[PDB]
Amino acid sequence: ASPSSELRRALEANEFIPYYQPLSPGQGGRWIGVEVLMRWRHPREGLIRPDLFIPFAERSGLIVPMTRALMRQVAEDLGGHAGKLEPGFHIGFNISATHCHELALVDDCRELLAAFPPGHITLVLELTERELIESSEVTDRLFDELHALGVKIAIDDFGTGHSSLAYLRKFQVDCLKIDQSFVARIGIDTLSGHILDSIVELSAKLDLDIVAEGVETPEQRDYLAARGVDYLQGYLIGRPMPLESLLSSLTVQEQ
Repeated sequence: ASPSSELRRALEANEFIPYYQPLSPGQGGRWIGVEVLMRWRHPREGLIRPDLFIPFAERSGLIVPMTRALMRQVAEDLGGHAGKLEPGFHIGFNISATHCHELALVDDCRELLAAFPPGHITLVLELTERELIESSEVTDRLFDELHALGVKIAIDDFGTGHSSLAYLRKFQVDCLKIDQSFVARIGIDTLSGHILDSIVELSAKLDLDIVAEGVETPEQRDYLAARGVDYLQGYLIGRPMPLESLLSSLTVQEQ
């Protein structure tokens, strides 16, 4: 048995499915976007979450075709339902380091955007700080071309001092993620609060949007809103859901 060939078989069989996790405004109201998460609907094992297979897919060299198929599925799922998405609706993907080392990502982005009316959605790609520090002329050109399409870049796993500020400024990143681990310690740990404030401070300095992850309680939501955090996701807003469930909820909010 070859794990690599099994991943290829699964991709051919359309077993990698988009799940959609809603994003809510910090101050509440109708969803302003979704973050797309790749699940494996395995016929024997059931539904497998991406942390259990994406790292291996990256090692195998298959992550880019998998992400491409995901982006194509999203276009087919949502391109016909623009009337249920308020103009400017965010669609987010986690992009692998290898995908950032190639210019094909620009074509992949252009294609997804063409499935919606012009300007109707905002595509958001989520990267790590490593992709900015370990950058080349290819990176410069990629981000430039993505930005000209109207694509936004969100960064996780970043430092908040002057060193990190230089990278974020050079590449004109658009958003910062607050990791769930910080959100979970709201009201429990003073240091975590100080870290969270440092992230908010860096965002203010560079005029970045902030997305907070793992928002599970009204306390957490209110704490984050008080600091002007733009977007929230987590159990309080909703778990990642299949298309059928997303369309049902969007129909309701369209009210």
